[PDB]
Amino acid sequence: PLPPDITFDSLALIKMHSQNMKRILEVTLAKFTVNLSIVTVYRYLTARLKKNIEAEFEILKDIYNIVPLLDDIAIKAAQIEANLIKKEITLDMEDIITATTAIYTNSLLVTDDPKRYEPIRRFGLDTMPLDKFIKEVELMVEKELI
Amino acid sequence: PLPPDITFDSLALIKMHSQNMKRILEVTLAKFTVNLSIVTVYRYLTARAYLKKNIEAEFEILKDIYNIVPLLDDIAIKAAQIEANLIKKEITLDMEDIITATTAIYTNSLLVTDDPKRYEPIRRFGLDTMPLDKFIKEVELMVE
Repeated sequence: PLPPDITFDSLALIKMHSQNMKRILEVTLAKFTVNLSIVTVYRYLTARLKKNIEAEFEILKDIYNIVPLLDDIAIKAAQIEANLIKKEITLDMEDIITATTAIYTNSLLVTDDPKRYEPIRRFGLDTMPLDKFIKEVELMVEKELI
Repeated sequence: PLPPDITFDSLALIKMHSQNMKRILEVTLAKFTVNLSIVTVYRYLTARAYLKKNIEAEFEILKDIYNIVPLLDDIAIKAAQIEANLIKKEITLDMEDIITATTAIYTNSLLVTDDPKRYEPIRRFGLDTMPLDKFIKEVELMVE
């Protein structure tokens, strides 16, 4: 079964807000606590040129638990990335902070590209492909109603 | 001269903590308020962690001498506002640069960097920068 706390990276969050995902997003918000790193929120607001920024942020802050780049997160992220650099791995800032925040909040990281975060698994990170997450949420709903 | 509030980006910070900059550092810490973005601190500590330093202890020191600025909601908002305005005109900078510059604007801090040119597109939003070499020269005068 899916845990209570989950999170998404920017790309997955963008998909969760697509028009054909409206019902699944509604169910997800009703059943889980979504803990988004402020960096994910930032990337969501930029990659997404269409609407209004400050207004969009208020909406996100109202439906999601936005997690700051807390001191403890900055420290752990530096430790994790330093360990990866030695192993010759290329993760950008957004990915490192997103994964570290997920570990800190004990949230399952839902993403379309779990493989990219694989090197962080040994540090306590748990991931799940977005497609599988969606199917599990669908199954949850079906069980509730049938 | 130099304003009351200043900040450094990652490379400038490294240099400010280097051995032959010890004198300049503490004259800076005594005369100005340095507002460092937590993003800059993260980059700095990543290098220190690679060198197997006790970054928890070093962070405590940074906290005691610098005003560490969180990636505040308002900073995230202003940064997104800036990046999308820049993207409108084929201009793109990495996240660290946008947040660092936005934080300097937010705290009314002069951004001291060894590469002022890459921040040029953000000056239109109110950012003021000063090359590191020039900052060092001015502090040296104060050192007397």
